[PDB]
Amino acid sequence: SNQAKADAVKEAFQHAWNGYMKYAFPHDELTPVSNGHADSRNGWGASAVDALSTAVIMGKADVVNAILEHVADIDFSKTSDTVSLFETTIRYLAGMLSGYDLLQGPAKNLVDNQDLIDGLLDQSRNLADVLKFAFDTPSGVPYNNINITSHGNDGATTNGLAVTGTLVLEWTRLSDLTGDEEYAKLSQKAESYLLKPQPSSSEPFPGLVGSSININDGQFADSRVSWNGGDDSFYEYLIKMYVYDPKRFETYKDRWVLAAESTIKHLKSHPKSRPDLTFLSSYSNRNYDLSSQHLTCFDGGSFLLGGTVLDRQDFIDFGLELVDGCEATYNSTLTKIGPDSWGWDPKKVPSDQKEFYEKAGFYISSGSYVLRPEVIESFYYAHRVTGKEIYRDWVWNAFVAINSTCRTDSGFAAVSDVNKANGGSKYDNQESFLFAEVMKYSYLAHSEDAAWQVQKGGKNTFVYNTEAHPISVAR
Ligand SMILES: *[C@@H]1O[C@H](CO)[C@@H](O[C@H]2O[C@H](CO)[C@@H](O[C@@H]3O[C@H](CO[C@H]4O[C@H](CO)[C@@H](O)[C@H](O)[C@@H]4O)[C@@H](O)[C@H](O[C@H]4O[C@H](CO)[C@@H](O)[C@H](O)[C@@H]4O)[C@@H]3O)[C@H](O)[C@H]2NC(C)=O)[C@H](O)[C@H]1NC(C)=O
Ligand SMILES: *[C@@H]1O[C@H](CO)[C@@H](O[C@H]2O[C@H](CO)[C@@H](O)[C@H](O)[C@H]2NC(C)=O)[C@H](O)[C@H]1NC(C)=O
Ligand SMILES: *[C@@H]1O[C@H](CO)[C@@H](O[C@H]2O[C@H](CO)[C@@H](O)[C@H](O)[C@H]2NC(C)=O)[C@H](O)[C@H]1NC(C)=O
Ligand SMILES: O=C1N[C@@H]2[C@@H](O)[C@@H](O)[C@H](O)[C@@H](CO)N2C1=O
Ligand SMILES: [Ca+2]
Repeated sequence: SNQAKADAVKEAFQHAWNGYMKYAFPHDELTPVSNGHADSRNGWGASAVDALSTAVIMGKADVVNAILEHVADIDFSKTSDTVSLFETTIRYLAGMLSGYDLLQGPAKNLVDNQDLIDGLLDQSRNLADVLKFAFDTPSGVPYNNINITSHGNDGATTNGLAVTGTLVLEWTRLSDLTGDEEYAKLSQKAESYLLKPQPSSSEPFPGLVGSSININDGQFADSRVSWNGGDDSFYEYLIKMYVYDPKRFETYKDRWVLAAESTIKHLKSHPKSRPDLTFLSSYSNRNYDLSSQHLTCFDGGSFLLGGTVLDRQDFIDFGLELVDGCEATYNSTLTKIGPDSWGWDPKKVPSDQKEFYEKAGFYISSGSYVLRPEVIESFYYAHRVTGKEIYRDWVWNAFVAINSTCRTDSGFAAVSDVNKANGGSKYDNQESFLFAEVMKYSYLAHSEDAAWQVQKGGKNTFVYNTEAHPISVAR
């Protein structure tokens, strides 16, 4: 049953890994339609590193060894492109760190070469060392777009909320494993400005803050509140840091609880045509933006995690409502895959979507699907927290729809219109998170229990970074 399904996901992973190895390895990614390669992540082999934690969990030794051997020859000091501190941190840094915690722990019997495993930590350190100058600013808020050779930057005056608040988990984990406090100090200092917002007008409601921060003084530059892309990950890490080490980050939890409560009270929103559906809106100076993104669907999972860890049934209940809403965007389309963005503002319903809106509860703003995992991610937590089978089926239904409409001879491709036969047209693009997240959460939902699985209450020994890379908790 679930075993057969678990094997089905491993086949889909193997399928993409074979196509990647066949036409793109060691480049960052496979272009799934032309069977070529691309390097959108500085050329260190993003898809190989992002696939590591998933391969280890799936018990694929051959894949794990091939990746470890490539990690050994990476020179993180050379790249012809500018580097994103955020992208590099959540994929490469967390990816190697995850592999290390996994192979050194619950998966210790999977690989023989202990040198390739220790190399993961060494390379993680080398990577942080080449990037840390990004934090050398007046406030400590880093420049996200840097040139690692000249030490130059974007010239940017502000740094985004998510790009600033989604670094602490992996940089602190690096300090905890190396004994060198420098990494934790830098990221935590940048995070400090987000925990104590100034001006006070940048925090419209308790716990909800603006979307950008001034690099010079660390003050917020706007009061736009949102859980959408650009903001998302900041709130996610608030509660996750608490799970990582409740003794050191109790303060992060308090801030998350404030954010969670204000979100329920002010951002909660129901479509006119479907009062039974719940989505999150955006807020700016008293005005509400009645639209959301596939990216935002990570929210249900956040509420569920904090809910079970804090034993707050109200967060769990709200999280389930967010999960239902996102599930609604998936099962209402022709392909059974949800759109990249949608809206429910009665005054802006497109004429050609009027009837869709009346029955579904929303209209599609962008119908593309770029292999994102947020909806499956939240379905995964819903199942782990409630133990209900329905959420596991929703993961399966989504996986089959992706495998059926996105699959190509070499891998999986992004699609242009989830509300058209076969997804409209295929994009020649396969992001590394296909390996890291879509395949992992889909597999975990049907695989056996293990330390790396999300747990209820205070039993978690691993916490997932925003790219689905399991990191071992502190102590
Ligand atoms: C396509 O997407 C649809 C939208 O997500 C999805 O619809 C359903 O999805 C959920 C299916 O389980 C369903 O949620 C459940 O709703 C139960 C009934 O709700 C009604 O009664 C309650 C009274 O308490 C009212 O408050 C509601 O407004 C509504 O009138 C509810 O009993 C149930 O709660 C139990 O289970 C949860 C955990 O699963 C516990 O936490 C809880 O304590 C209860 O034990 C749960 O909330 C949801 O209502 C429904 N959505 C809508 C709007 O229709 C479709 O299933 C999906 N289609 C396919 C084919 O996949
Ligand atoms: C990062 O900064 C370095 C500076 O060392 C840039 O190096 C290039 O600078 C010029 C750009 O055309 C040319 O002189 C060479 O291409 C090269 N020379 C140096 C100084 O090494 C590099 O282009 C920057 N990275 C990018 C592409 O943004
Ligand atoms: C995902 O898609 C693949 C390919 O369409 C399915 O595997 C197929 O493998 C062969 C063709 O590629 C054939 O044997 C079948 O078309 C099919 N496999 C079976 C079941 O016979 C794969 O089953 C799909 N995954 C799921 C679980 O639906
Ligand atoms: O804006 C984004 N945030 C998410 C990330 O948190 C991660 O899930 C993937 O990089 C990818 C997944 O949808 N990310 C984005 O594009
Ligand atoms: Ca994420």
